[PDB]
Amino acid sequence: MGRGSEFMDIRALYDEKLTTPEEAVSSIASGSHLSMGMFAAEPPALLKALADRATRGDIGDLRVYYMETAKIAGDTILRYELNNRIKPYSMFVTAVERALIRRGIEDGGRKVVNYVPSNFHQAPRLLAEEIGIDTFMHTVSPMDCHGYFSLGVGNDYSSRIARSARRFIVEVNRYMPRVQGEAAAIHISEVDAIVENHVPLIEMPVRSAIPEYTSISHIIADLVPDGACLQMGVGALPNLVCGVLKDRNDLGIHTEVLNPGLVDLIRRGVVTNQRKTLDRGRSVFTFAMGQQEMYEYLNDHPAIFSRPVDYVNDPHIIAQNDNVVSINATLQIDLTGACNSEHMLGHQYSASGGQLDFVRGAYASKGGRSIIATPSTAAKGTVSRIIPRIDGPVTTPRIDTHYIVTEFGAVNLKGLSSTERALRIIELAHPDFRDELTQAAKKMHLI
Repeated sequence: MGRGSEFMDIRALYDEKLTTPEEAVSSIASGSHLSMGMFAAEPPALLKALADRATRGDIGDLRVYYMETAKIAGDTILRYELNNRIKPYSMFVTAVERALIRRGIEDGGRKVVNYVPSNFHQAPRLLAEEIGIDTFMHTVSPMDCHGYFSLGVGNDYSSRIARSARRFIVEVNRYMPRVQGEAAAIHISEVDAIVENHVPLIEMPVRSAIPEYTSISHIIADLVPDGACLQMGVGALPNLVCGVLKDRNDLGIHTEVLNPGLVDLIRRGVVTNQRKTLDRGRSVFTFAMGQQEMYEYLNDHPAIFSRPVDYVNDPHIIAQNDNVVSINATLQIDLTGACNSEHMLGHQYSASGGQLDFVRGAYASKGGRSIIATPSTAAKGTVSRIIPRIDGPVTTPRIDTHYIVTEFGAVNLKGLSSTERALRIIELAHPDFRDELTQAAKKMHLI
């Protein structure tokens, strides 16, 4: 008691704010803007109750602005049949949005995903200022004895929008790890409502590796210098690269997404972060995806530190650490060195540039390298992933590409002419396609 008593009585605050999912979402207004955490921080009990509210016809024209979708939202508020009531304003297209978009196309070209072109690293400002969010919902770790929850596997734009939204509703889950980070700790006085739902976090499914990943993982590993400061994506290929780096020492992490491969390097003592200029001694990420083993390991880990995406994905921030290595996958590379990492839904849905922040930052890092990698073929070797020209907006502009890698080798494109690029890229294609690519290159007057 005494001054600040409102702040201090946390058990009383908790009891005032604790409620059911149904009541927590009952006050969200038709016509308003809502956002939520990324991937595993999408709150399932709240989203189910919100979807049920829409099914009953008790809310309409609700815009949901979000990124990095999980099945959690995918099977509740974003279900196709609710699309006239809960309007997806996706700032990032994933498999969930592609399934919606395809369904809309079949239904006479119905527009069902309202795509919001945006720079990933600008998402917090975009959401808080340009767009405006009225309600924010996020899964959190349990309240500690000082009255704080943690955003856990999230930081991204969530740490800002949790404060800028008029109403912040949390879903307490003991399976959510308690994570240290910039603005990752949320005091109970900053929360408007609480529901409790203790269930395992959603997992990124573990994908079977393809044979090509073995050579690629070794080519990539040989380009990782001593003291490297790593960023990588998710999937079997990144995990394999981390596997080859198991014998290294004094590596750092400053990554968009924290994944199981990177966390394994932390566990093994490979990653020390002692050579980083920023956040020395700590692994930095803006959100985390993985499986239960990883999520449990993150709990109360003192050498892991989440940061908001406008810091993590700022190329100027990224480049202040020496020997940055950025490792990104792509789906296609063309003979000019442009890369395309998105599945084809036509031209209407362009890249977020989240990977491109690290292509840029890595090249600017002193001793840094950006690596973009792909198997040279798909579909049982019948389709080339090296193609003459990418049609539609590319993910990595050819002026930005640094290193590219296939199972046949690596090449640094910086400073090479179109002709020099085409000749070198053709040699990274599978031999079955080199003749066809050479002819196309000639017809295009690239060579």
